[PDB]
Amino acid sequence: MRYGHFDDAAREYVITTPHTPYPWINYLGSEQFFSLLSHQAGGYSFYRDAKMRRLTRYRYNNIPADAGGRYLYVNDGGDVWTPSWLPVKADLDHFEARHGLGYSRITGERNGLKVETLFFVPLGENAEVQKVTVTNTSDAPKTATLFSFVEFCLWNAQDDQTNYQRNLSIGEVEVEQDGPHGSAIYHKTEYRERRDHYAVFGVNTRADGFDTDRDTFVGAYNSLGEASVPRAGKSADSVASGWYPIGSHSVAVTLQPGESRDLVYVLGYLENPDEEKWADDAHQVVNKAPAHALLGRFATSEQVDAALEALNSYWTNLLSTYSVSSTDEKLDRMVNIWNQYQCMVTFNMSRSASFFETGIGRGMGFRDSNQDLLGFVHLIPERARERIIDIASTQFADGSAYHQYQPLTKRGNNDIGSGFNDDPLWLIAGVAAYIKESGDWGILDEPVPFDNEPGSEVPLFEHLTRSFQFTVQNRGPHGLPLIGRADWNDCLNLNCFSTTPGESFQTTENQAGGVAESVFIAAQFVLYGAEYATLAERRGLADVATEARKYVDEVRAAVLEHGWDGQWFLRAYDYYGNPVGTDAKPEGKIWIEPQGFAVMAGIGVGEGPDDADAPAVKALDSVNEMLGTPHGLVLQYPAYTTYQIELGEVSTYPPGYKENGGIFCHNNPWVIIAETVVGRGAQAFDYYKRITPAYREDISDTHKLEPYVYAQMIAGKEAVRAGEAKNSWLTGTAAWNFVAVSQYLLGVRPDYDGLVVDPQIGPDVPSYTVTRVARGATYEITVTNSGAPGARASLTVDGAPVDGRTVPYAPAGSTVRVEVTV
Amino acid sequence: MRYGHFDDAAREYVITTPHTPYPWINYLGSEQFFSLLSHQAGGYSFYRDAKMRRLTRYRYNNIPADAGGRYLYVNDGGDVWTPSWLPVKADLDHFEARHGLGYSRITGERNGLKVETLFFVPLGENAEVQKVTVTNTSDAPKTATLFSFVEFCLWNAQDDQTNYQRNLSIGEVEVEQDGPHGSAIYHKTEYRERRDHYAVFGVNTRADGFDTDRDTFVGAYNSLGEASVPRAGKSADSVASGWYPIGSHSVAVTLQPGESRDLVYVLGYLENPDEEKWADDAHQVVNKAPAHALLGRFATSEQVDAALEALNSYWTNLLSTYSVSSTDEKLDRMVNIWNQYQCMVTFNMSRSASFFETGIGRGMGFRDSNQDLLGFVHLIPERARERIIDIASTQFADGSAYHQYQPLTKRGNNDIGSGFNDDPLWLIAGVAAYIKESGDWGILDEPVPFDNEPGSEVPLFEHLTRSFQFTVQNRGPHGLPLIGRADWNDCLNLNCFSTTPGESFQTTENQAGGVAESVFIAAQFVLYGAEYATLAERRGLADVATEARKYVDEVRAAVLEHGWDGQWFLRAYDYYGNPVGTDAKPEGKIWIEPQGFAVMAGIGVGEGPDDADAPAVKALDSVNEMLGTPHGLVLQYPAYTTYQIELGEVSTYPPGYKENGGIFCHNNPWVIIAETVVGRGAQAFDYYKRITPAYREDISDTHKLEPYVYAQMIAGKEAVRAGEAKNSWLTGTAAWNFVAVSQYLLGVRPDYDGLVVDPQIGPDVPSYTVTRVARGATYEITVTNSGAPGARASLTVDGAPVDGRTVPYAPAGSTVRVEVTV
Ligand SMILES: OC[C@H]1O[C@@H](O)[C@H](O)[C@@H](O)[C@@H]1O
Ligand SMILES: OC[C@H]1O[C@@H](O)[C@H](O)[C@@H](O)[C@@H]1O
Ligand SMILES: OC[C@H]1NC[C@H](O)[C@@H](O)[C@@H]1O
Ligand SMILES: OC[C@H]1NC[C@H](O)[C@@H](O)[C@@H]1O
Repeated sequence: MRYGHFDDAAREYVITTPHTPYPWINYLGSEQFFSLLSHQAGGYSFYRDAKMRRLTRYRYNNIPADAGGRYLYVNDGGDVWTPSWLPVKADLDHFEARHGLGYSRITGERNGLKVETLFFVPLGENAEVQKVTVTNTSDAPKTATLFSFVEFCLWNAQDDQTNYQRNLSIGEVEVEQDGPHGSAIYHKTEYRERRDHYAVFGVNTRADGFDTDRDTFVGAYNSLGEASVPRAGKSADSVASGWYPIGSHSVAVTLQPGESRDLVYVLGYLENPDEEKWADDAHQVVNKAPAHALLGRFATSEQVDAALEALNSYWTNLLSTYSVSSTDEKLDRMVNIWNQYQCMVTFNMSRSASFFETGIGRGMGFRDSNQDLLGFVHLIPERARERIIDIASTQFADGSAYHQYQPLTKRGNNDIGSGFNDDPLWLIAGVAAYIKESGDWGILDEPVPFDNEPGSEVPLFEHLTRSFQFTVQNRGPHGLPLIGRADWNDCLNLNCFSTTPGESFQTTENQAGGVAESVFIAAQFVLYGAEYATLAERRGLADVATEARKYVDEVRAAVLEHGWDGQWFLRAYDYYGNPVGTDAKPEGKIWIEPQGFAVMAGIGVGEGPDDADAPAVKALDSVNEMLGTPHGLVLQYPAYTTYQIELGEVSTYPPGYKENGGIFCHNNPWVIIAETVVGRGAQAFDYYKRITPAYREDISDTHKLEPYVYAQMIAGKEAVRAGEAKNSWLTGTAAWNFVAVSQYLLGVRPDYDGLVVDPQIGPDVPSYTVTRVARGATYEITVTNSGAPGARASLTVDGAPVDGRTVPYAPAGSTVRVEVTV
Repeated sequence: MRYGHFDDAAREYVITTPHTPYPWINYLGSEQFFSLLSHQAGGYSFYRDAKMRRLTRYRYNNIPADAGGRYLYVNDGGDVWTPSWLPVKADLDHFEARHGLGYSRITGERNGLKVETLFFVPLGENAEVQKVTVTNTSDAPKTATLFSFVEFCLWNAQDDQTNYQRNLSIGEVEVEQDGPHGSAIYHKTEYRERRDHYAVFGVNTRADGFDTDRDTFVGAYNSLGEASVPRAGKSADSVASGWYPIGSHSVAVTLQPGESRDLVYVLGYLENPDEEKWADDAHQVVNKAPAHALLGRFATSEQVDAALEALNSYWTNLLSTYSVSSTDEKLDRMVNIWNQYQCMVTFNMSRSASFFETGIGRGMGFRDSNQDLLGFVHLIPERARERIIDIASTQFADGSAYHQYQPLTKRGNNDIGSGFNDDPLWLIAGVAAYIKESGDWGILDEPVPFDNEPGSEVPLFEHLTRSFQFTVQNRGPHGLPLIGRADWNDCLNLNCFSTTPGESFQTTENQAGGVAESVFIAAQFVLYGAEYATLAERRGLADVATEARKYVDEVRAAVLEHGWDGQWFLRAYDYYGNPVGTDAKPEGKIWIEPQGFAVMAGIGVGEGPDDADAPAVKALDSVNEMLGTPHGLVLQYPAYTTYQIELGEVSTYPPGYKENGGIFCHNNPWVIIAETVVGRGAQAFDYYKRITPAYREDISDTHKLEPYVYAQMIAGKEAVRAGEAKNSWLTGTAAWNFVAVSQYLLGVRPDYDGLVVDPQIGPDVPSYTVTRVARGATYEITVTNSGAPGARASLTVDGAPVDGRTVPYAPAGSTVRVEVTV
């Protein structure tokens, strides 16, 4: 039922068994170098780009899962074991993995020898550091040999897995047994030609021996768990020539009773200017200057400790912007630690690389990285700022955009499709969230190219004009926006009609013509068009702003007139003008996306929570009856049981999975916020709980996946695996639940001209205090909360009552005490 | 060392240990459905296309190599083992694997139970059949449980290994324990949607139980060697929902001493008409009729035995066209069995799918499948006719062509680049060989589209015109052919200048302009331009033929005037117009390709073998001294030790591998042929022996790969791994060495109007007889061969002498007796 427990004071999740339901990972690094690290040391690392600069190899869908990562074989008297458990799977007297913020510790103990490894990526460094502590826990002296192991990737991860006819002949290493700080191995494939970068794997000691060739170290016919070298007790000292390069060092250790030793291993990513690639005039020997420097920065324990403390200080400081103290310690741990930590990861990774996303085809999604901003702008505004410029530079002059860009190059590509008509409006979403947060109006003036074209620069604001005008000029017969390839739901392809197997719905060519419309984009246009009009007003553009609110008006009125089914919002009109998401159809009656997003947009809001005549209220009640489950809200009901050619990808999933009846968690917080907008705090918070890691920890054997982060997808009611998650970690659910909980449930949300304090969470959290730093000042917000249905807040500020729920921004350096009664 | 032996009478290679240096595979099937089967039962199967219809999953670069395939776990009173040895690796009393023609047989014995499995793909079937015979070889009764196992792939092999974020939720199966002939499992992923196909895995008996979920069968934390289910002794009857579908049946047997039992397993690929996909109106249950009909065609051992006998008769028939009886049993087994079998494999596979080619990026290559025709035309000429039509249909109107086509759709693509200028001329090579073989002049009238455009058809001959004109109208400043992206050598990229890492030289954009020319294409053009001339004269195209010979003469003169270095032929002019492959540069002084091919074209051939002044002789002596290793001839010398930006991919390989000083065996037969042209039989035969599998069997530990088929590359003298092969099976070396030995060494080659008999093999083959069927007549050719340098045959035919070396074709039905004196 549980496989570990949170450690709130340490900011760690503690895994107390190797035998979890699935591999459970951490991400190390927050800047430009990243590692996937499972609780069994499986995973890999990459610089900037998981497809293009992957340092170490990892196999998806391996048998068993996650047999492959950073291993340390201990040979004690002929007995070989690994403290990560896998691959050898020797009985351990004690095992524990601690996943922390930017680091993890994995401990195994066997027959009087305890081996603990601290893994992290140091701030400022493109390296993964491991600090090993071997301890004699027996009453007698003890000796052992330790064999380190890492398997290299040949940089291009797609090439590495497919192009052996070339790549088995190109692997190249160097060995440096007597370096300045210890022993090192260089992985230097293709440095001969166009690469200016190599990898290093070294230790802060003169190793007894080494191995660079996988086949020699593992042995023929053997798995990682039977590697010949550790069993033999002595390195072969292999020098790779093609095949499969690895990094491994042997170190002999001797320990008195109770005595320990630290060893420091470093996996690094090094570059040289072209001028300085080589150490020799013949150009055969890599220039090792930067690696000697890197290894010198991690030559001692003290230096590792000092970096782990700077990393802890960096996390303390990131988490100082938004905190809560409440009566619900699960709510608290989510808000203060886990949900913000995940937001940092998604900002960096988008949907690119996890234990489910393979870090090949997906780079940095236009819609996804825009939505990640919403959860990230409060953490490091300046990096959010630059991300906005990078994303907007992949937009086209007509307002549409590349659906994603390649992280190394910042260039758009069509590798997972083009012409998704929801994409343009998300850019407004992210900019609005950024300006509300930081107040940096001058970003609107930043010159930004179209599709990276030298000389095409216009102000960022003009880019938002192109997004807005894209929708206004791409409406169909009902005044709703044309959907194109798909909207937010990638599997709703109304211009597709595909009969050909094995061509991606995402990528396959679309039919010209038709009248296919999205009720979802309409709700999105209403929400974010209003935001754009506001941006325009601030810029003194009264002509532009006026026209804009008119269009918003026309589209709102189109949603009530032509997008309302009777008890919920319509989903779409197909190519031929048929309604999708109507009670008139047998399957796919109600789809969740327009319900939450329409009501978020104020569409169909009546007199209050108990205004039973109001579309918003009918919509949400229907969401509740027809879509709700103990695990969250399923995307549509009922799921499709046969292929519907005119809807594209959606009906191709078996019922209850992904977009065909799955709980697609990213869209539940839309419903959450909808319910707070309508004044049903209690129900809003209920939905929050159903999908939130801290609340699902007690059902770990059912969720299966990491119990400390949101997943993309939980199997829905119509699936035999109801409650089982897939695709953990990399989901917009993280940014969107942070919004929901922080800004609409706890109620604290930056606006243009003040801080909105508008609790709506219902009776299960009767008091809390939020600490929010906003525009240089600190708001202490003490909330006493009846939870009464429909009841909203009154504020007194610094001893004096104020009107409404917006506290105008105090000057930098202030502390403002706001007293809240709901 | 050796790890087995040839069995000529059985036409098998006999592997006597599991512990080979590398997995050794056979190919099953010769029609539309194929299996890669290793001596450990490893590999996978596909229908028509390895990328788009892969039935079963295989992991390239697994640890260990080749742990996944068709396994049969035996649980004998709790002991679990596999007769394939992998994956359980339990100690076997006896092991043997026999690779034969379209079948293999693998036998494993442990603790009084012998388990023999016969694998093949039957004629006219899309299925892999296994016949399993279990024998009690002990002196006491036995009870054992047999668990079969295969792991499905989700059809699209690329999506399977990269698109988990979708595909983990789409896997579906149906289980039929009580079918008409036994138990069956249906793998039907995506049948719900666009696929009209599904796989079956069945046994000819009612199974005790089954399994369809991989995780349940294998167990958490377990590899395939530690599978839980067989260890537990009973199936878990698991029914997959997503994740990893498998096919598995359990069958308990009880055997008295010396008793045996047969079991027939079938892995079938089935299709239904769209109107007939579903058993039920609700469209939920697959229509099983064709799967029931398939299982019924293999419900008995008798039915298997008959099919295997028909497969034998089919091969005996294929091999009845060319054979030799000589004093060299190594030569004979290559000419009679192995090289012809290989030629059928290359005709079918091109270069897409092997244990090195991943069946992903590569489909059927234009140059590749054209050149394969040279060694396949005599086997099944009607299939070569169709193949020529399929190829020519991927050609553009300007005469240039798509570099390869998708096996499933027959439509060309640029996935591995475009604008390889040697491509167009290979079309003529293929048609010339085919017509010489068959005399089917009518093929030149076949209407053939460009780029498959309906309505674009012109006669085949007209395609050849376009090929010929392409080269005429693409010459540089020396009158030598413009190189384009590359010629035959994919890595000689003169229009490239890439400094961006990670980007394929094959697909990356090229510079317009410069003056880069290829001596190889020049030689190629002289050789095949001449055939083109001949075909135009015979179509009655006098002026065209005259014009064609004029062009050939210019290009021949240009080779001698501008493509000559002094002691060898030049390789090329670079973008700047500088010579490539000259003694004036320090690396890449001499390249093999234009040496073999210019001399085959007759360029610089003098008065005889002893004329030291003929450029052909000098060229070939330079190739001997500079390129010769005891493992074959390296591509160029010295190999490049630094990246040469003007040359492309070539210098990106470490010295001695692939195109940078590897023995690229495909170009070795060109030198073999060349040598026979100058009358140096002994040396030509020497070169043939150096790379030929039967002669390298005695160095199996050095070669490492299959000792019965040619490999693409043998590491060169500048490699640390000198003599170790990579990329076995799929190589043009098969067809080119067949051409060399059958036609130039042994000397029996079809021409347009008679059969040329021109032995040039030197004194190691003093006497031999060739039985050649050509144009429905059998030629019995008896050769007394002095092997004396430059000595050339004279003939008598049916007791009467004739002039020169061409025997006019006798009419169908006759036996012609040719007595040959050299
Ligand atoms: O695309 C196929 C080509 O790839 C190159 O990288 C290899 O060196 C060539 O041997 C091969 O012909
Ligand atoms: O290309 C990415 C898209 O792939 C589809 O196969 C999935 O159903 C979507 O969830 C995903 O957004
Ligand atoms: O289709 C829904 C959803 N699939 C998952 C994708 O990452 C996201 O971009 C998309 O909005
Ligand atoms: O580059 C030489 C050679 N490499 C291997 C390819 O399959 C072939 O088409 C090419 O000619």
